[PDB]
Amino acid sequence: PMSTRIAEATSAIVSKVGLPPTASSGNMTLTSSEIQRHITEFISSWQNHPIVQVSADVENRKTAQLLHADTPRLVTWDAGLCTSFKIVPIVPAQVPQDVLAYTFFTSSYAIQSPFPEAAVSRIVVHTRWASNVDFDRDSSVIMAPPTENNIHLFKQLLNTETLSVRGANPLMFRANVLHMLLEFVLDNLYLNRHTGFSQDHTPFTEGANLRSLPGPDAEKWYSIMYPTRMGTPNVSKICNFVASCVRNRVGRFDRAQMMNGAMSEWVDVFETSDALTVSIRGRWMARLARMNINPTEIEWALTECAQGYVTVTSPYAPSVNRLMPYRISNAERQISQIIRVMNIGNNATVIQPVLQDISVLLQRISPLQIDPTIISNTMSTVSESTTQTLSPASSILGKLRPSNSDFSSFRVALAGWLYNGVVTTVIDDSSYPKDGGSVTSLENLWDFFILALALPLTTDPCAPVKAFMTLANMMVGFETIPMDNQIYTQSRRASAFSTPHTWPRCFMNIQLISPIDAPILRQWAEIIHRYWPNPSQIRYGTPNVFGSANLFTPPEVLLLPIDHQPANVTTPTLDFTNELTNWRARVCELMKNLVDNQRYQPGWTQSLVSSMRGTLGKLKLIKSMTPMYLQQLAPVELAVIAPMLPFPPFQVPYVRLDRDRVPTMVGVTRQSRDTITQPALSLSTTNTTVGVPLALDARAITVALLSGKYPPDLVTNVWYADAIYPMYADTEVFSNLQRDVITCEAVQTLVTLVAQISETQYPVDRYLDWIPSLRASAATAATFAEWVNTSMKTAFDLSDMLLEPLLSGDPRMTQLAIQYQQYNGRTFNVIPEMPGSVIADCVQLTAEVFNHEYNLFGIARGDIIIGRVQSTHLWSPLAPPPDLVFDRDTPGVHIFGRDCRISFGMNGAAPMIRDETGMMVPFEGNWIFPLALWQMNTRYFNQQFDAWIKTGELRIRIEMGAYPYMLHYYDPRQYANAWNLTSAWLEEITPTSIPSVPFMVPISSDHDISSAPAVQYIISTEYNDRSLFCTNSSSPQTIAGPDKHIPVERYNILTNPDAPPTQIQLPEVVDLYNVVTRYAYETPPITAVVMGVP
Amino acid sequence: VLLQRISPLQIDPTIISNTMSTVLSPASSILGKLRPSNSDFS
Repeated sequence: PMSTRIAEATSAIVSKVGLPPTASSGNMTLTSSEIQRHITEFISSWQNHPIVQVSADVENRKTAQLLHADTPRLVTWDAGLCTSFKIVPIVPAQVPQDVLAYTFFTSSYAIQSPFPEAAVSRIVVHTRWASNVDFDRDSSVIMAPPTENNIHLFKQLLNTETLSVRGANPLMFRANVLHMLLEFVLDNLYLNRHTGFSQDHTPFTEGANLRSLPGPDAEKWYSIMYPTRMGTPNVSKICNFVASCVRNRVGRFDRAQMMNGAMSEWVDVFETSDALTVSIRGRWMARLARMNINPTEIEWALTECAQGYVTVTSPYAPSVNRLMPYRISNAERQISQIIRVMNIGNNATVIQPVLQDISVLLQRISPLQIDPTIISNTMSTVSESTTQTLSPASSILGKLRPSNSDFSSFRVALAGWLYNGVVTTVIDDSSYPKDGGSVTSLENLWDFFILALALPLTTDPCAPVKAFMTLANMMVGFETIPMDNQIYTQSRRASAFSTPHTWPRCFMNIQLISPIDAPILRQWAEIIHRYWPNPSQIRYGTPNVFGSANLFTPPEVLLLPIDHQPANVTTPTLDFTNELTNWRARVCELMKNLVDNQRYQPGWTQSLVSSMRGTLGKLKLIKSMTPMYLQQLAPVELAVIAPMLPFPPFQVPYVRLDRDRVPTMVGVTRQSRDTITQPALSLSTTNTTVGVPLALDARAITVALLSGKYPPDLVTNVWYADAIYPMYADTEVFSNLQRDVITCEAVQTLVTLVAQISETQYPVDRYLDWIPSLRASAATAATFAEWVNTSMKTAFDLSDMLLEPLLSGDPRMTQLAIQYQQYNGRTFNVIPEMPGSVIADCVQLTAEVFNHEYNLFGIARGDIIIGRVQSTHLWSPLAPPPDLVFDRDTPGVHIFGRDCRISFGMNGAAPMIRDETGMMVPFEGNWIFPLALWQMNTRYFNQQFDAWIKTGELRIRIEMGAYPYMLHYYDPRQYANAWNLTSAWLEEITPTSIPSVPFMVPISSDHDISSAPAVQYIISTEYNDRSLFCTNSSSPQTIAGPDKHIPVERYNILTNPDAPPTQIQLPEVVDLYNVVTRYAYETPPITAVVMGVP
Repeated sequence: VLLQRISPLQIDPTIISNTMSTVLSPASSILGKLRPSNSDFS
């Protein structure tokens, strides 16, 4: 096809290293090879262009992220009831039973119940099971009922080698649980929404205002939301619990009606909820409310940013309580700037598109335009004789045409002022003469003019020495100066003097250059010393709202290589009082004095000297407005553009010829070394240099300086007010700030979570130490960090990359700091302070609550005991009697774990296993085993212990610390044996996985029953029946089996009239019913409130 | 061969390429010299 044909042709036409050369590697017609050689020369000349060498048509994977970063979704609304724990019925209740009537139950009357009536009902975890959000976070935590297994939620992160459907490695339980809690917190990040109310017409409540959930089938939620609304006709447990509550806490009880005929700003409602998620959403709301701004401050920020050229208006009336979360702090801005600088290091192909975009913006906003016809006219009006064999006017006109005809090397040069910390715009090699030079040659003389007039625009800290070295390179043999050493002689290429250490002493101490032997070089040195441009500042930006992400410099301040003198008039016109015109005039005068030298004038003819003098005079008296623009209009445009920009200015101080404050290196850090534990000491040796050199063409810059004029009839304020308005309306400045906030929160939560499984230097409080964990290493930390990053991206829905620059290294011990060092060894550093992080705080809070309510998540703290217990009693295995539990502090108990040997018993002797104390004991008694001991010797232990556990007198307490459990409910009236399950578990134990522990639990029944023998083997040690909610709720009593009424300790604000409504005893128990605030704020776009007055 | 089979250390040259996030420059000459594509580390 045509695409590949074009590609092949282009490759064939176009396509045809640093190492020293080695000896190993008249009548001209027209010929194919003769054409080919010209084609090769042409294509090589094109390829050796500095702009072409770095130009690209499509952006790479990181320039797009740097320029157009995906905006995250901060504000989201939940319209349903906020909770995470639901009540599920495990076993159905016997509604038709012998000793009762079927009319006793309320279930026979189709009466709605806030709690599911059943023989046994437990409580599980289900994030957003009654929620009606608009944007759905893919993160979620779903727990199956404990009768069904849940092992698939604990084998996600690092269980890639289990080779079992129901197995999981115990050592990664902490790593999986931390990720589970992180997913819980990330899912429960929503703002409660006010939806609507309706006063009930029924006498159940005292005319309270109920709340209506959206959706078509909302009939069901009116019973779940208000437990104390149903009738109480029965002595059942549900009605007994309901009748003991307080009647006057249902629905709305506090509103804020700021405006008539408008939605209430916020309301407070009594409804079924979850204390943990209510607290989490309250913290999230507080974090967002700390970030709010109003239209008045938005107007002030926009006006100060625009410098008053374009106006802004804001309304003056009562508000509607809108959300503008855009304001952020300064530490977050500095951290984001550090990360942005870090991800761009020594590339030179990622920062160039930013410079191109800024140059395009400058070209679109600026009133100056480049017009090279002024030079053509002023050189056509030159007086010279025809008989001469070379003409300075034609020579300079031919030389002053840029290669590849591009003039984009001047706006980019201006845009490079904003970034001198990372980009050092230098003059390309091809601009310098091919081999030194010679003042006897007019073409080289013009090249020197171009180079000397174009050098001051660059940001290279070595242009002052490079210009002098260019002139010295030209004037060799004709005129000599003392150099430093034998390597950097007077003949060394001027482009090779880019290091401050290479500055010759004759350039500093001009007394070395003898005036009677090198007057021209002496004069050039004095001119460079006295007339180089002076730096200044512009004071851009608005720190009130946008912050100030400008480090190494005081806030709201931008530096400029050339000085700024503002203009007191709005109708400018040509004048020559400024550094650029002075520089041009002094260069022309120096050339004239060089021509008038008594050692040089006799070499030239009479007419050519006059022609050169006239050309120099016209060049010095040319009418160019570029110096005036650069002096007094360019800083204004730069300060206008700088604030709203996808990459804020990153600058280092400028120094004029003083090579004692020249910044040699600048570097960032991400990690710390060894035991240093202190950035102020780490940063000196744990940093990587950041920066690139960029090449430009001097001819284009010289043309731009020499030729540029304003429109014939312009007024500056009107022109800028026309050109600036469209830009200000776009307002993408606001979006970035949000991404910076989430980036800072992400890095802080990353370090906080890594501190849980690894050893770090930050002070971190840990709660999950009782859950077993492995010896974490760099690979484990990296994998955990990658999982955290993936979760925190799939939440907030970001397709770009975040925390990759920090995770490229070792994520165990991280830090953010920066450093730049002067030539004289002085070092300045910036170590931003770590701000707060609501996400990390909520994760820590969730871990704290999990420490007390692990049973809610299916984890059972403790360890199991294996031993035959044959009895007809009805106690539950998760609440065993104390007389069966033994531990290390019990007399007559053998403890194993260090080393194990089995001595087979011959001639009827009994086999013995060596206790770690040294003694050996038979296969009977009370033992203690670490889990790893059985895991490492599964097959050997099962063969020699099951035959004694099942029937003998062997009891083993396997120490775990944490384990998931699975429940089996049997019928007390009939026989039941658990040996099959208790042996399947032991068989399926593997050196790298253990299946869920099975627990055989009876079923409670109100009517008395006849019991049957029950044999069970595995029991727990400490209490684990916390997920149990109620037994025989529909029935009014429970006689046989484990029982408990509805937990009073949960519904505190109903069973305790004295307690205030807004109390949470959260770190121990969960209220499951508490007051929750419903907001009705609205979030409009900026331009819908803040206008611009075109 | 036996030591390679036993040793838990596995070698992937992608670490160097990821660390030197490039898109002659010194950051590219070194990456072209260490040749992070050959998997023969005998």
